[PDB]
Amino acid sequence: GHMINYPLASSTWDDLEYKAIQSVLDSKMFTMGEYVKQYETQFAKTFGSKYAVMVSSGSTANLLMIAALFFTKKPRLKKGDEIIVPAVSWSTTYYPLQQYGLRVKFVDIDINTLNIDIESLKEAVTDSTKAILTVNLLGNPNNFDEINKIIGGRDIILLEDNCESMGATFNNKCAGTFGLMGTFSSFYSHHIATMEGGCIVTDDEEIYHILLCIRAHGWTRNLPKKNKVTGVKSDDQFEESFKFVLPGYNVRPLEMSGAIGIEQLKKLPRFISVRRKNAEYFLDKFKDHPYLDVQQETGESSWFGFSFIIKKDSGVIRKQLVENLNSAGIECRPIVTGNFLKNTDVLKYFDYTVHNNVDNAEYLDKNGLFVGNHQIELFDEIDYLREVLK
Amino acid sequence: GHMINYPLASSTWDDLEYKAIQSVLDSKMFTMGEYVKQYETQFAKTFGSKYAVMVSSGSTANLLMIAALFFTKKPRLKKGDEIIVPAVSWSTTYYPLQQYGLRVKFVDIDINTLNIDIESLKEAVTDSTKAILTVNLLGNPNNFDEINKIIGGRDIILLEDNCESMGATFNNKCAGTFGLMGTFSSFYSHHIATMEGGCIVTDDEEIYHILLCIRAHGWTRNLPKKNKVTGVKSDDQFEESFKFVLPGYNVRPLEMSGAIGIEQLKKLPRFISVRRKNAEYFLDKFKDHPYLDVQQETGESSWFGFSFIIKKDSGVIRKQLVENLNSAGIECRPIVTGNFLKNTDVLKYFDYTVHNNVDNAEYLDKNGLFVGNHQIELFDEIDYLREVLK
Ligand SMILES: Cc1ncc(COP(=O)(O)O)c(CNC(CCC(=O)O)C(=O)O)c1O
Ligand SMILES: Cc1ncc(COP(=O)(O)O)c(CNC(CCC(=O)O)C(=O)O)c1O
Ligand SMILES: [Mg+2]
Repeated sequence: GHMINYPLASSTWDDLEYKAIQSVLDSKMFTMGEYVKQYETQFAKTFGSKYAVMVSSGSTANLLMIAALFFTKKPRLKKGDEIIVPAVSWSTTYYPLQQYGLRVKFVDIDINTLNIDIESLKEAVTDSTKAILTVNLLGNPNNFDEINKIIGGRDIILLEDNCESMGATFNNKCAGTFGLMGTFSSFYSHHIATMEGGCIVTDDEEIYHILLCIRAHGWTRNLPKKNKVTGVKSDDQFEESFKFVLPGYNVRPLEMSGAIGIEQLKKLPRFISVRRKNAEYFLDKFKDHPYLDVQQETGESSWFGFSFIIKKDSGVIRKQLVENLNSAGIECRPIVTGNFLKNTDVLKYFDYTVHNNVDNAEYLDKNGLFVGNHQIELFDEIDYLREVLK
Repeated sequence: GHMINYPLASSTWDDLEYKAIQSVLDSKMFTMGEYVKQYETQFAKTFGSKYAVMVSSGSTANLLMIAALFFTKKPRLKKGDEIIVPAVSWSTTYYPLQQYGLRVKFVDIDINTLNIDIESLKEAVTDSTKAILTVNLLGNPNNFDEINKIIGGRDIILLEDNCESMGATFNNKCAGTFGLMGTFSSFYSHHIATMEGGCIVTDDEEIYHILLCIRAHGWTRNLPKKNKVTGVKSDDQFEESFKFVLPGYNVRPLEMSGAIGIEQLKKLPRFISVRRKNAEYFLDKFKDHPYLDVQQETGESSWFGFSFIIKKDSGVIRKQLVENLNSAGIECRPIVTGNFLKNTDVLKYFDYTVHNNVDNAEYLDKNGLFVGNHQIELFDEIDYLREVLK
């Protein structure tokens, strides 16, 4: 089976977005400008954060997020610092840690939530832990309350990779706003899509400043006269426009993406709505499934897609399932990357350690799968899927 | 709101580019794909390189260019390794060196060509030198023949930042193809423009493959069955498609840029021809300027723009010239960034050293200025310029 009728991805666009590109074309201004800024403003508003910075991708968002910590007047991070992460996530969640010389401490996930295992996190955290980098998997937010209990008020930075859970909420607060900084992705087929695109949110003005700076050449052009980076900008452009203060990058997003994001954000409430209705329907259909477990929701998940974990001693073979789905026209993939720890070749480059074991991650790596969720009603696709997975 | 008699920049697009953008819309495939691939083939073919890798910007081309060196089966670079660079260039030429923990050795420029001072280089090179990162300034190529004499068999890697000199040639050879790798930029107002964009060229297959991997998640999806990173790609999709082997990034370009890029390459030759003809005229007008020195051409420059250095013992103050230019409706700027070494703040982060001195760079910093060159005839503009600069 190779004929796909129930795909993982689909378009979130309509006329409005095409018109938006048009507006850009007419403007003949393609470099990051007005729209990006407007986009950022609404973005922060939408999620309930003070600041938001748009970047080229969710991956680059992650990059700047980590980097930023090295540049505070009083650097918040230092080479060799210990950072805790879950064993399951996207590759670019981990790379920047390596690229910045951090010591990475891996923590197993919770088999029901798919998020970091709270119990293990409990023990994993020590006096050496400088930061915790959480990942809201597949739309499901982490239990921040519990996380917070662990920190117990210490000076441990909390960070969030919210690339898969835009719109998710916990305790009424938007996922991605819990940490010092939160990242998002607007890549094709995410809660929203801007072709390629990412964002970083924060309530910290210094960090905010740093970001603006590191996003583009390490210059002061995007900074305000009075800023937390250089204090006060010289009034001499010949000089001013040509000074570099931080070792940054060029990860500016395109104006087009910004203009598109604007249209997309307006639709967000509806997208979340549909996705959630679909999930409700799904949970109901798969409630007592004989050999598959579904993701256990925390707070209000933005249900990026649907995960399945073959029940222990169910004798079910992932391979057949997959075959079966495909033959039926259902597209499927591993749960993200599966157990990240399997990537031995890339790990060679990391300075890392594993807390305890990553048993659950290993199980998932072998018995997990996932099908798409859309901002479109999938009742019928769901009935069929249930039919197939008998 | 403009009111410019002589702009630094201009658009290089016509209906063709707009047409290309339309074509992509219609295709509904916005993520890097066919167009990008077509572009790369055309690109390599155009400059005489075996391979080309399109990236999100010239800046990221640079980044990947440095990074790739650490991933060869037999790593070409390691932390602490010494790399030589000229004192004048864009900030993104430098950051990656810092980001990879290399030991930076700044070398002064030649006040005439504006490129690295060949004589100092000779002196700067030691057995500790691992690589030389050259920069082709403002369209002017370096004298590779001499540099080559300098390397004299030794195992020193030659690199090129060709972001300002697309189209330049030396000894019948295209700038960017001299070093193991070469970087290019297609940002607004370059020789070609794709909104944002970069490219890396190479004749090395292993490097080529490394680049393919790190550009996009450090995965294998863009790698051939038989490739130099993993050797042979599994046939199992649910597995092979989710494997990470190198710590890269997500610096993919948009399918759109590649589409635009395709059209731009065709126009490239004329663009170059027009700029060179402008240069020819400019030179005749300024060749014997009483107080201004012009750029000394090496090989066949692609004349990115027109540089001027106030002659020593002239009694002419830069500040006053700028004022005049400006009141005259003539846009001017510093030569690139000027003396990079003046950037004390950002230097704090570097492991660097300065060979001898950067007197030339310091001179240029206080005495140089730059005016635009375009792919449109500027006869009248040049005349006016000469009039203002009486
Ligand atoms: C946990 C996590 N972090 C970061 C990212 C990435 O953001 P971005 O894609 O804009 O770099 C993703 C999404 N991962 C992917 C991989 C697919 C792809 O980018 O081709 C996604 O955005 O779909 C992710 O799931
Ligand atoms: C030597 C050199 N390296 C790298 C770059 C950068 O390529 P890119 O800009 O696509 O990241 C430039 C151009 N420098 C500038 C600064 C102006 C700007 O980016 O707004 C250019 O793109 O013209 C450069 O001159
Ligand atoms: Mg004319």
